[PDB]
Amino acid sequence: LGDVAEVRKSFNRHLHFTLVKDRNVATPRDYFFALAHTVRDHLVGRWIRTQQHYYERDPKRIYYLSLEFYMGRTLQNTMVNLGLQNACDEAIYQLGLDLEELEEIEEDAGLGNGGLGRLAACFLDSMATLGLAAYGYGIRYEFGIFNQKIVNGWQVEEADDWLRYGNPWEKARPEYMLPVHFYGRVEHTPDGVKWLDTQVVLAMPYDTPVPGYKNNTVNTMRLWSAKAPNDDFNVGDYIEAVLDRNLAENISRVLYPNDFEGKELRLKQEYFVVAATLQDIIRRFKSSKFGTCFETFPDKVAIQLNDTHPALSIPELMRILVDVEKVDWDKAWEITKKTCAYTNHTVLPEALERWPVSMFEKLLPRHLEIIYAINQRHLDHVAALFPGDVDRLRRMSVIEEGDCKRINMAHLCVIGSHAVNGVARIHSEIVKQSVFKDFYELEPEKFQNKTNGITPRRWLLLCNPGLADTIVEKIGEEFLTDLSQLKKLLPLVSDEVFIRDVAKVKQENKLKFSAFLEKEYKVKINPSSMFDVHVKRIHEYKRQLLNCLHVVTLYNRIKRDPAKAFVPRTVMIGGKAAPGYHMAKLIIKLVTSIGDVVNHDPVVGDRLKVIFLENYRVSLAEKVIPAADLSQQISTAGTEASGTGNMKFMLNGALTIGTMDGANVEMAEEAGAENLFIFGLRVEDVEALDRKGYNAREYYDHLPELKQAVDQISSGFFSPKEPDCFKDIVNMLMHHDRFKVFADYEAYMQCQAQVDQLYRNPKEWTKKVIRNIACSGKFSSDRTITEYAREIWGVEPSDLQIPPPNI
Amino acid sequence: NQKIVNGWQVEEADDWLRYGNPWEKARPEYMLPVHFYGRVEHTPDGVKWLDTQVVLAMPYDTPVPGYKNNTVNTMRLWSAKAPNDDFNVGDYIEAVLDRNLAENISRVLYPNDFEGKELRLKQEYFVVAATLQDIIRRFKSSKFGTCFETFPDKVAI
Amino acid sequence: NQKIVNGWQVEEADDWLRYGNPWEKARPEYMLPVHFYGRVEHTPDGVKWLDTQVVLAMPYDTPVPGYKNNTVNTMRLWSAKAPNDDFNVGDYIEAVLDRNLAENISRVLYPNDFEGKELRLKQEYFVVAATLQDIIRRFKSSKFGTCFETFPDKVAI
Ligand SMILES: *Cc1c(COP(=O)(O)O)cnc(C)c1O
Repeated sequence: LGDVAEVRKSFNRHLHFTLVKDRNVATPRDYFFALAHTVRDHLVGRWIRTQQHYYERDPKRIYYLSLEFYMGRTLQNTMVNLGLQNACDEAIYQLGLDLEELEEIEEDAGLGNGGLGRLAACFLDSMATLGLAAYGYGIRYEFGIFNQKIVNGWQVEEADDWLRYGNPWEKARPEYMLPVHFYGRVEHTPDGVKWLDTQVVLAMPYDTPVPGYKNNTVNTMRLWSAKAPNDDFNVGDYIEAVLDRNLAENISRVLYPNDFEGKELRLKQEYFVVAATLQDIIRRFKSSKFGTCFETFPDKVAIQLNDTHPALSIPELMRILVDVEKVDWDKAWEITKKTCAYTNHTVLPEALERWPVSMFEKLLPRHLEIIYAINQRHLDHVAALFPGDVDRLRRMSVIEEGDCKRINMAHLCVIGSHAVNGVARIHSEIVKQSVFKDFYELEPEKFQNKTNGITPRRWLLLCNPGLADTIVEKIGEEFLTDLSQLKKLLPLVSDEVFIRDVAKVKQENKLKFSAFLEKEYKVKINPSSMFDVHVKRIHEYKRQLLNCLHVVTLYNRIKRDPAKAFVPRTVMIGGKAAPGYHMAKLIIKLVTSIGDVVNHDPVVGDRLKVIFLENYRVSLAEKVIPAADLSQQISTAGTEASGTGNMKFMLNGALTIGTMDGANVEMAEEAGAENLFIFGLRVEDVEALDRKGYNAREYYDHLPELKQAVDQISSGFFSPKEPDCFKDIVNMLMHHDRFKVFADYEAYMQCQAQVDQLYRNPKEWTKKVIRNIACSGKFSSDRTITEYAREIWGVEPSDLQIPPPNI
Repeated sequence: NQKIVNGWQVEEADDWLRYGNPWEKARPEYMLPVHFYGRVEHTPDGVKWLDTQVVLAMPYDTPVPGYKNNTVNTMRLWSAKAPNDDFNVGDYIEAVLDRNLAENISRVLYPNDFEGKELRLKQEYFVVAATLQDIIRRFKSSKFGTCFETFPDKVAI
Repeated sequence: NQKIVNGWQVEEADDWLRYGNPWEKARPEYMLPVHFYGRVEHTPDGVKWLDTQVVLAMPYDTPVPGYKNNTVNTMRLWSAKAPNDDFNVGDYIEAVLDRNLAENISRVLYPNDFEGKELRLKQEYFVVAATLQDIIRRFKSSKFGTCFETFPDKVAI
């Protein structure tokens, strides 16, 4: 190949001219950078051409606004979307280096946190693959959230210094910087409303390429860094300036800060992305090749609000249009509603974001005025349609009364958007009928569903090339951009060759992940054991404790009859606890405490191993998901909207043990519920238990295997040196357990036995797996994005065709 | 001071010393130092606590009268004050803040502030150190005063 | 930058790095610590300088080309940066100020600020300590390296 020679020549060129190093002084990190630059150069040609193409053809632009972008690592994705993986592997080998070693030096982008952020990243990959003129907008968080470390079995938060050595992917655009205004006061003058005496924070943009899979599109993620404007002063004025500089820069410091007016910092962050972004969208709109003029704005601009975090987009668009662009209020409002769309990710109305009005009086006095005007006009309309309905007016109002007046940002999003969607079929029904019941009665057509999805490139082609090839051999390459083509795998459940091939891939993946496990955690991993994986946020509603009780029950069962034939398990539990969440940190400690007992018991041996997977991130998900046999998706029914981890396990050859909630429902409906290990209380059963009243004591008293497990946890069997360590866990499970852990224990145990009986038969296990994989095509973010594009954005995929670039 | 506004509790500041307290007598002459931070050094002449920040404990005495007897006892309450005074811009701000953090030791009861827990610990030590130095000073300043063997017979804490 | 406004000199800030310097290469990997303040302790294992504040010296290298020869030498210029990271309200403000006072070591040439004289001394030490640690590191990291006896033959300052 001439390709292998080009990468080799480009790597050395970057090493000498970009890094200003030679092979004697270079570190592995320098080698990662040299390669990352080599690979980025292949994107640049397409990136320039793509932006030249959108300027020429002026397509409708999609703006995806999120406070989270859980991007992971970029080197591998970039290499695969450009087809250069094989050429780089060989070039790096010939250079005396190891591609996978270099891949491990890259930092996980500290730009996301959980589901909401990964959803944004999958979306961006799909929008680029579908040829949409899409731009991701967010904050360039300098220190991510935190890297989880486990010290003495407890979680410790370490700072995520991911930009320490620089990010090779991003380009700084200091020339496209915009001012963000805070505080000040508002004056009504004859020339229009003026927002005066404001503090100014500068928004500095950094652009990152978002490549399309096997097309020529390379889109942009534009992330803003907070910087103070520089400069008279007395001693006090000098200290005021240094502090304002620091408070400016900590807007883009960490994701979801705590600090207790660190809530004011969250509001500042929200406005900082909104104002930065909207000024950029408008500037792009009026700077079009060949440009009263704002009437075409809803035809050239869609703004998607990923949760209520970017909710200020509504009154800020109203502000720029009316106070700067001199557009008439009514016209600006009809423009606002048509440009904005809102996606909700939560169930029950109390999770929805609220801000005190007093906080708005101080930080954003002009936006408060606009919000008040939007609300009044909205309630006049409601009063016209439903005369004398006084309680309807209070329910539908964006401003709520209580111990202080508050602004319901969700209500503001509903009123200022043309479309409102939930993230799964039943969640979207709850969004309609319960969360925004009154809004649904007034405008049913506004409310929609956009079932979540995952990208088939990262969550298959990247993390599981072995499985990807085995599917490619049988049904060709077209499924990678049209994942519903995996249904052609259905007849292959009879094929003895395919079954032994899918099983071989899984075991290869299991062996590669065992090697990571033994090296890092120092536990002897059984290769023939079943990989039982539960990876998500440590939270009571997610019920890692339910999984803990199962593990203790199994430990006790091996101890009672050590001669008995037992299905071997490697139980992996991972996830980050919120720093101030006392119960979740107790739970992490329980898992490691259980593991200490289980993994060091000589009677137990190679039958049961328990590991807490430290620092669950995007990059680690890509190692563990392809190696999983069983996926635990065991949240209490009625708590989960969707879930995307569910989808990742289904595509990578794992069977699912779960409740009938969130994504599991649509996964059952796609593959048939018999191919999934559904158990426990149904949404309606949970409600019926609340009518009876949950008495967890009755369960503990009349379930012997559970009583033994809880007593061990309580008495200090898993914590000999500090026997009251889990007192608050036990106290919660018996008296305050809102998530009904005991109520689902029996059903969960019985269900795990059915899992054990299926794993005992390798062929029928893998047959059920093939049925899962073949019916997962629906859960492609391509499908989700095509849905958003046609039913919300009014754009057609592949209507823009970027041609091969010029160097 | 609790206020009820629109049926809810509002916390208003208790400015009870605004106009002065007629009952109490300031004893600035019986002030004692309270030490914080620093480091500890084991020397041949005994253990030494060095490089400490110092907060001053200023005593105010209030009479506690006995019912139909002639006894009037003392309540001795300590106010936190920073010692006064070279400096660069940063050293000046450090001093102003330490002055404020000193004085907020005796600002409010059970403060919240989340290292306002550190402020509770400071408050606890401030009363302990102030008081114990005063108890000892009183003990050795007795009319006609190895010598500490009688301490448990002359002092109950 | 001198500006003449109404016939008088006005001092305008020289924002020369605003858009970046294309000539220089950042070497964050060759950063060295600079120590300030602290105290000194004579121990049996030698003199120790303890409880110091640390400012980081980040090197930036600029090429210095020879005329019609193949030599391109180095100008190595140090930027002051504070080390990053528990804290109460006062400790937080102390940290933000020390961060600012660290970074203003490499802000302007010949600053005025009147303990801006202390800032000049800090600047002087910052270049000295940064540089001498770099000179020594280069000396002992030579291809094939009591050992300091050749130092005056391999080093002129
Ligand atoms: C896909 C993914 C998630 C989402 O998991 P859910 O529990 O399904 O919300 C979270 N974290 C990481 C690292 C992921 O890759």
